[PDB]
Amino acid sequence: GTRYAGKVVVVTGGGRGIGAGIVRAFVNSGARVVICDKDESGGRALEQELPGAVFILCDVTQEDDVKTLVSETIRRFGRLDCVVNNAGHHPPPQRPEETSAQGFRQLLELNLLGTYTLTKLALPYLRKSQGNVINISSLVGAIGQAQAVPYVATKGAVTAMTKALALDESPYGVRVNCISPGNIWTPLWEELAALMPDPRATIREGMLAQPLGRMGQPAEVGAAAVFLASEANFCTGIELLVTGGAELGYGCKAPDI
Amino acid sequence: GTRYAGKVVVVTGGGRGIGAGIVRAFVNSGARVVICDKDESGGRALEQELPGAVFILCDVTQEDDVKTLVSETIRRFGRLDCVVNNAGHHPPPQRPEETSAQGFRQLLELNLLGTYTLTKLALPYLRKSQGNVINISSLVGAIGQAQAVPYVATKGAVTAMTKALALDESPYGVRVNCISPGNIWTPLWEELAALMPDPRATIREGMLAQPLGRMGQPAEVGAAAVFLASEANFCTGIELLVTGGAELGYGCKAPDI
Amino acid sequence: GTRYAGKVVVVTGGGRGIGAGIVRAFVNSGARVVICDKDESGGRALEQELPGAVFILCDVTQEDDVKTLVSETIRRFGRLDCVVNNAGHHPPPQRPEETSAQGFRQLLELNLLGTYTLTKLALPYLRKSQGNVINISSLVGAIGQAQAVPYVATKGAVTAMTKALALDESPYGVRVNCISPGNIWTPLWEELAALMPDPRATIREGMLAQPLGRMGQPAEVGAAAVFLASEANFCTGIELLVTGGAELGYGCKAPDI
Amino acid sequence: GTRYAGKVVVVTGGGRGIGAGIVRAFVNSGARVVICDKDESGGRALEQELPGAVFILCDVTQEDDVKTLVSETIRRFGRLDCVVNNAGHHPPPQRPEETSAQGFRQLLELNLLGTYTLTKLALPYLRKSQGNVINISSLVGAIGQAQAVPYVATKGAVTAMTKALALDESPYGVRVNCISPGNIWTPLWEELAALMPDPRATIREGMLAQPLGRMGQPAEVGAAAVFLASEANFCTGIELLVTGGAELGYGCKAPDI
Ligand SMILES: NC(=O)c1ccc[n+]([C@@H]2O[C@H](COP(=O)([O-])OP(=O)(O)OC[C@H]3O[C@@H](n4cnc5c(N)ncnc54)[C@H](O)[C@@H]3O)[C@@H](O)[C@H]2O)c1
Ligand SMILES: NC(=O)c1ccc[n+]([C@@H]2O[C@H](COP(=O)([O-])OP(=O)(O)OC[C@H]3O[C@@H](n4cnc5c(N)ncnc54)[C@H](O)[C@@H]3O)[C@@H](O)[C@H]2O)c1
Ligand SMILES: NC(=O)c1ccc[n+]([C@@H]2O[C@H](COP(=O)([O-])OP(=O)(O)OC[C@H]3O[C@@H](n4cnc5c(N)ncnc54)[C@H](O)[C@@H]3O)[C@@H](O)[C@H]2O)c1
Ligand SMILES: NC(=O)c1ccc[n+]([C@@H]2O[C@H](COP(=O)([O-])OP(=O)(O)OC[C@H]3O[C@@H](n4cnc5c(N)ncnc54)[C@H](O)[C@@H]3O)[C@@H](O)[C@H]2O)c1
Ligand SMILES: N#Cc1ccc2ccc(C(=O)c3ccc(F)c(O)c3)nc2c1
Ligand SMILES: N#Cc1ccc2ccc(C(=O)c3ccc(F)c(O)c3)nc2c1
Ligand SMILES: N#Cc1ccc2ccc(C(=O)c3ccc(F)c(O)c3)nc2c1
Ligand SMILES: N#Cc1ccc2ccc(C(=O)c3ccc(F)c(O)c3)nc2c1
Ligand SMILES: OC[C@H]1O[C@@H](O)[C@H](O)[C@@H](O)[C@@H]1O
Ligand SMILES: OC[C@H]1O[C@@H](O)[C@H](O)[C@@H](O)[C@@H]1O
Ligand SMILES: OC[C@H]1O[C@@H](O)[C@H](O)[C@@H](O)[C@@H]1O
Ligand SMILES: OC[C@H]1O[C@@H](O)[C@H](O)[C@@H](O)[C@@H]1O
Ligand code: NA
Ligand code: NA
Ligand code: NA
Ligand code: NA
Repeated sequence: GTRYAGKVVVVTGGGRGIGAGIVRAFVNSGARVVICDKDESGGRALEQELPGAVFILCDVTQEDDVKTLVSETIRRFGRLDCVVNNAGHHPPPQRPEETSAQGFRQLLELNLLGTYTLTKLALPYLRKSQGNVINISSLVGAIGQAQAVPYVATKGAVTAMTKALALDESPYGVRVNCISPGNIWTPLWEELAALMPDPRATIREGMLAQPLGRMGQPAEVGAAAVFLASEANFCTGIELLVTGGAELGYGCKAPDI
Repeated sequence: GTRYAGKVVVVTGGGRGIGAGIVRAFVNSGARVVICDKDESGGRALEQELPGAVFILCDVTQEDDVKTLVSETIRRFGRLDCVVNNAGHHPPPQRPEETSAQGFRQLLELNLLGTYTLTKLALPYLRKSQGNVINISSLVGAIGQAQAVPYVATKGAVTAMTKALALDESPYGVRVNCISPGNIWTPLWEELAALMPDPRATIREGMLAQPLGRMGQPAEVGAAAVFLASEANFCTGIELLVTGGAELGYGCKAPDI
Repeated sequence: GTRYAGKVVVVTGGGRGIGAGIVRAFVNSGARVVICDKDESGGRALEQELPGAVFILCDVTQEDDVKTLVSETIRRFGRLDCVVNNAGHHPPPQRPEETSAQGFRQLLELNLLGTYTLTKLALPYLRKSQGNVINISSLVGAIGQAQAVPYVATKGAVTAMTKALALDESPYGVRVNCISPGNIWTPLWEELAALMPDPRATIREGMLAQPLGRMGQPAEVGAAAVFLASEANFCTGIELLVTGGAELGYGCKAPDI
Repeated sequence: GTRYAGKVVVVTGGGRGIGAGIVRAFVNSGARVVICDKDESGGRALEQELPGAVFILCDVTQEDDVKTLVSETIRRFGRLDCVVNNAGHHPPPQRPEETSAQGFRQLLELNLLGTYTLTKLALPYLRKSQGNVINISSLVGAIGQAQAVPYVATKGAVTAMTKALALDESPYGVRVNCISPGNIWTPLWEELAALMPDPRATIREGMLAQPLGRMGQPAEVGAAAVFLASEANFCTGIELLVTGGAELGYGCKAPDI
């Protein structure tokens, strides 16, 4: 309850799923948390539920929303120590020829540029606090995924951008790290599975993609984020995998001709 | 002179630098090459110089330019076997707070979406020929670079997109690979060094970043591309490093406090 | 003080350096710790200093020493939850032609087989407790190091072995992870620097190999180990980098000929 | 037929499987090849079959066999340009508790120390010729494999050792690279499958582990080796994957509890 006491954290997309788990983990560590989300429903309830968390409506694709997010965080709490860029989206499965440049641009706006924009506006305050940035990327940025060319590209960009910024901000004492989750059971996962011909089979396949035989939880991503913020002072530019071992070994991906 | 005989290759940004080296390597392997560039000067001269190479003016950020590139390749040569997405740019060094979202969007248009667009328009023909895609990414997509947040992000995206598309196109027999060059001596490298306070010192530093003690040549990237196209039939989704060992070992990147 | 309460941890090479930092981190988390070392001096003093830590003399290259370590841990504390395979050595810098097969075999005995042996003897008890294995590998297993062929090979083996065992033990609920430290200021680092022509310059170079501009501390490796043991329940087979960013960007490792 | 003309290559374990494919690829490139194997049957026939290849009986675990291999290569051909350390073995599947330290030591002797020993004895001649080293590692050194702790550890060591030696030999102009094959259809693969309850199902699973839906061929590893030797002059310390994409995407490796 004291690992991150006295600290102020902003979590984007904090109203449900992984983001809500991260919010909860930081509140439990003693921090004050600003929940950012484009939708009011989940985050407003989370603000009522958690002493030490407040909700600010903010679409991270809208630069003036993000400017107000940062200025309101400072006005209300007087410092900023950690930014968790969690807001993002995975479209339904799309064959490459079914994608469009414009859809790709829109997904880049959320998954990549929204992270870039908040980080930029927050860095002056993070320098004052020797704070840190945590980006929520994805395992599939590293290893690929089927029927997800735009999504995979955005997460490859987030992971690489994390390393670049880590280099640039290291002289100023600001660490920049990312978490690459694998299959985490969230409302996004449940929504995507419901789109498939056999949602139960899709979910079972999702569980069995991990050697641990289950999907991960938001709380587990949250514990990884609290570690990076509060106890990883010699870590910068790392990609912390929270995947249950999905990247390990051979599996079903499809004699020598 | 016969490793890729009878094959048709498109090389974007083929008018100078790495792209020209790739053009030359494919012509020497027996292929017919379409040189795509937004600038006429280098590519037009290369077309006169090399029997088996022709030049098509095409800005890969303009979808109708790229549509015409593909349709003219098929009209003139009757097949398409390999697309080398080499066109790209590295801006001058920029501190993160000196970057802009709009500049980031523009660099994404060239380095990422231009590759995406040509690949998309070319894939129907590559499926017919069991052809392949070669994307020119960068080592710094994997390991980061200082004062280059947007550039690094675009190349992280290219490398990840390569793996995603490799997965999607594997059922159709189309391989998708990338090359990640390190410091290659090109007109871009020379132009960027000339911007620095001490260009000669910047170049010397660039050479010494490699254990091999020199920068690479376009011809060396070209040989890697010809290998991927012509002789790497069990390789898909790989990142072939052409870096002189820059990613190896400890160096100068800046007792326990 | 309660994150790992009620748990029993064995730390090999726990008498000084990183191992002692790991011991301290686990005691501070509420665990009981068995300090294993081949030398009595540091570990015996640590046992007197820390309530909740005890010292067992044990050379991890001697299978009967390790058998007794495990049986005495169970006899004295009634369970085993985590094994931290930290014992290891870095020889003085050695040109490849100055190495020998026999010296390589001896270093494999310590850095690789000692880890293998304790893990094997401990796994039956870790299965009962749904415990976990933490191996201390090295960044240079991943990226290489100059004048250290045998050492680098042993750490490449530890990192790979971690992933293999993670796969094998995942059905039994036992997680297997590693930490790859970079330059950590320890008595080993101080001893090796003292061998060099200019020890102060060697140390300064060591600090500047990290973007953060300093070396790491044992306490920082220790916090990473406590995270892996106590809060990383969806992590198995990962390599957690504790390197200060040394693997990021271009540096000094040595125009195109 | 001229890419590696006038060059002399040693291939260990060259009598069958991948090694024989590598032998054939180098002969077809114009090189003279010394086939090293501990068994006479395959390599002696290959020597009769291929003008430009000769067979030398040599067990790479026996240092005096390897000394004679190098001295006989120089005596008979007057130079040495490339060493391909292909000899190695994969034991039958073994649960971790079914392995032994002594079995692990023996596998290290072949898969790791045999490579080390030939490389050491060959490096003085490779320096004279600005030659290169190609080690045959494995994809599972990078990503792990089930029921293969010792094997995986040996290949993690080979890949890491490749990078270390690349660093050490770069000042002398000697490049050191590795190839990490995935599932390649060889007599070893056929022998291991025959041990399983349902060999045909094991083989079908092996094919489907690759997005390309087949296993690789020795000839494909061979083409990768010829590229590294003859045309990859700016590549050192790389791991060239010849895996058919097995490392890409999610598969079958085994809702959030
Ligand atoms: N669930 C997984 O398996 C998984 C795996 C890897 C990575 N991820 C990443 O984790 C993050 C969270 O994923 P999730 O599964 O919890 O998703 P989710 O859809 O359950 O929750 C995402 C939250 O972000 C909010 N959000 C979306 N667009 C926003 C915007 N423009 N501005 C502000 N908030 C916005 C949503 O309203 C929602 O509350 C994303 O970056 C996703 O790419 C998820
Ligand atoms: N030079 C290096 O050290 C280096 C290192 C890693 C990666 N790369 C990558 O290699 C590729 C080539 O780099 P280079 O150094 O040869 O650069 P360069 O600037 O010397 O040549 C690039 C060529 O692409 C053309 N081009 C630019 N924008 C274009 C567009 N919109 N449409 C069509 N053609 C366009 C240019 O006119 C030029 O002919 C780029 O993707 C770059 O990111 C270069
Ligand atoms: N210090 C660094 O920069 C660094 C970097 C990366 C990895 N590592 C790894 O971290 C680990 C600890 O390194 P360190 O710097 O603290 O070293 P250290 O030499 O300071 O401490 C090592 C401890 O292990 C003990 N030990 C050695 N051989 C043993 C054996 N046979 N049985 C039992 N105990 C034995 C020693 O007595 C000593 O107490 C090693 O695995 C090392 O390879 C260290
Ligand atoms: N087949 C695969 O799927 C695969 C995958 C990844 C890596 N590999 C690696 O490729 C290499 C070749 O594998 P393969 O499948 O062709 O095996 P193989 O068993 O078919 O052929 C290996 C050859 O090496 C020889 N050899 C074995 N021990 C030797 C020794 N002590 N001295 C000299 N020669 C010796 C054998 O006699 C045989 O001719 C090995 O290093 C293996 O680990 C194979
Ligand atoms: N085809 C398909 C499919 C079906 C259901 C899914 C459910 C969830 C996800 C998803 O959002 C996801 C899954 C894994 C990731 F690493 C990641 O970043 C995102 N992907 C799915 C992909
Ligand atoms: N600061 C700086 C700086 C100075 C000169 C440079 C000259 C060239 C490059 C460059 O374009 C480059 C360098 C290395 C790369 F891997 C890459 O993709 C691009 N980067 C430079 C970066
Ligand atoms: N040459 C050299 C040199 C000089 C001093 C050193 C001091 C410490 C170390 C060392 O033990 C080390 C350094 C970094 C590592 F990642 C690692 O696993 C071990 N390596 C050194 C290497
Ligand atoms: N269980 C099991 C199993 C069954 C049949 C196999 C047949 C071949 C191999 C094998 O030798 C191998 C397979 C893949 C590799 F990357 C590698 O280095 C080696 N592994 C197998 C593993
Ligand atoms: O909808 C799937 C899951 O989403 C998670 O974010 C919630 O914490 C769970 O209660 C829910 O089961
Ligand atoms: O301008 C730097 C270099 O660019 C390369 O692309 C050209 O092939 C070289 O002739 C030139 O030295
Ligand atoms: O000897 C170098 C360092 O070793 C560390 O393990 C100790 O905790 C420090 O007190 C000491 O400065
Ligand atoms: O035994 C499996 C395969 O081994 C390969 O090395 C041979 O070239 C093939 O002819 C054979 O089918
Ligand atoms: Na509240
Ligand atoms: Na022409
Ligand atoms: Na005590
Ligand atoms: Na012959």
